[PDB]
Amino acid sequence: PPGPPGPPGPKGDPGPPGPPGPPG
Amino acid sequence: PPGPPGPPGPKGDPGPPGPPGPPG
Amino acid sequence: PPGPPGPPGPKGDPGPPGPPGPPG
Repeated sequence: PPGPPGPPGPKGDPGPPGPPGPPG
Repeated sequence: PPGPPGPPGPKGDPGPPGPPGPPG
Repeated sequence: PPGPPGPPGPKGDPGPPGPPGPPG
């Protein structure tokens, strides 16, 4: 029989920078 | 006999966008 | 003989939240 599925892959990168702060 | 575990899975998605920046 | 290697593992988890955006 084929072996078990391998381990979970590496977690993704940190997400994009957030939006600019609100306008004064 | 059973085969060995498969390779590591693919890489994950980028994380969520970050928070809005500080007020000016 | 031992069977074929298993499939690739699950896709990795999403990364963490990104950093704060620029000052408003």
